[PDB]
Formats: sequence, structure tokens, C-alpha cells
Amino acid sequence: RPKIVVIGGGTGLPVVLNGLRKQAVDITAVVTIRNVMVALSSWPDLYKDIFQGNLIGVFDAVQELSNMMQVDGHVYPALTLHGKFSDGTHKSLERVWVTPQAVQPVIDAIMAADQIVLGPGSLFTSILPNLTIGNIGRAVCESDAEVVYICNIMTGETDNFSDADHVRVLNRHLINTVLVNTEKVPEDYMDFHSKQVSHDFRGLREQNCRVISSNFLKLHDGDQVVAELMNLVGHSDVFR
Repeated sequence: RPKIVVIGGGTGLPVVLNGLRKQAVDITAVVTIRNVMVALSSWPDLYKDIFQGNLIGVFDAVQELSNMMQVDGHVYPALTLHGKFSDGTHKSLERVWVTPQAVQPVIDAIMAADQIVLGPGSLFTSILPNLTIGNIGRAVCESDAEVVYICNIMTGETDNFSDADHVRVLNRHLINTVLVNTEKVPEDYMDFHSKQVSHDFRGLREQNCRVISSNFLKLHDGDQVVAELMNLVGHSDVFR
């Protein structure tokens, strides 16, 4: 029974997270929340409907709520973010950091974990503010769990980046495999409703990173994504 630890954000988190739920696995989300709950919540749906309201410290509540909301799994968690720009701390976040102690319970998960997932979500705003915190950032790196990164479908922070650049930006802040979306998001579509992460194989490889390229685009999928996520932790030595 694989052990997946997740760390991401944005509207993409409850998609893949809601994906790991239907699966046989011990889910763990390092958040910093409503979706993360409804997502891993086992509640009917009539109930989940009502939850969406928000009128209902953090760690306590959540850890209380999770169990109130029949959440087979754990959704762990002040702190405030800084940003060290391409100068001056609207421009280009070149490294943000949060200022702090990682809650003993999380690192324990990261450790015993088989697969640590990071993303979807912004690099500097979602994924980093949780890793940057040294104590949790060493767990990702001393772990016998394989780290996997679901690269964003799109791109001041990340303008003109590529799968490579993203990974690079992460590592620099302190990754085993990357889930790269090869599906093309269409002009007139983006027009109808910024750019799309480019694809550079080498830079990604030259970073001791594996490349899993497929169709993760939906108009990421989540189930298609949870698929590679599930095939990954299934054949990995760490799990077997």
C-alpha cells in the first residue's frame, strides 16, 4: 500500500488529490485548504455540496475537521513569505523563503513515505513556501521516497520557463521524475478565455531527472495524472 505525500496548491491540487482518494493509498497533503478537504473527504456529496461555507489553531482545527469529515488520510499544515527578487526584495521572484519549525508529524510522513509529490501549483507561492522551510526540505532530500514533480501547464515569477527551468528553480532552492504535459493548449482558446511551459528534454535530464511525457491536459487531467503517479510508486524499488 504505497504512501504518497503531496505538496502543492492552486485549483490543480484538489484534482490530483481527489484522484489519489479513489485509489488505494495513504494520502498526505502538506497545505498552507477547503478543496484539500472536500477532495480527500469521504463525506456523501450532499454534504460536500453544503461545504460549498467557509465560516467553519489551523493545525488543531484541520486535524479536527479532517476527522469530522471522514478523511482517511492526513491533511497537515503562522509563517510569512518573503521574496528575494531579480532585485530588490511585479518583477521576477528569484527565490522566496518563509520565516520556522516544521511540525514533527509532517517530516514523519515524508520519511516513511514511498512517493513525495510536489505540485500542481505555483513554484514560489505554493510549492516552495512549504519546502523552503529547512526542516521539511531535508526530509524531501534524505527520504527513501522518490520525488516526482508534475510540471505546470502554463507560466512575473516563471515567464518563459520550461519543464527544465522549473525543476532547476526548485532544486536551486535546496527531484527524481517529472510529469511533462506535451498536449498543446490552443491560441484561440487562451484568446477566448501568459504562455505555456516549454519542453526541454536535456536540461531536465542533465539534472538527474527522469522524463515522463504524455497528455496531462484537460479543458492537468488528474486521473490520467494519478495514473503515472500510480504506475510510478508501483514499480519503484522503494515500494517493493
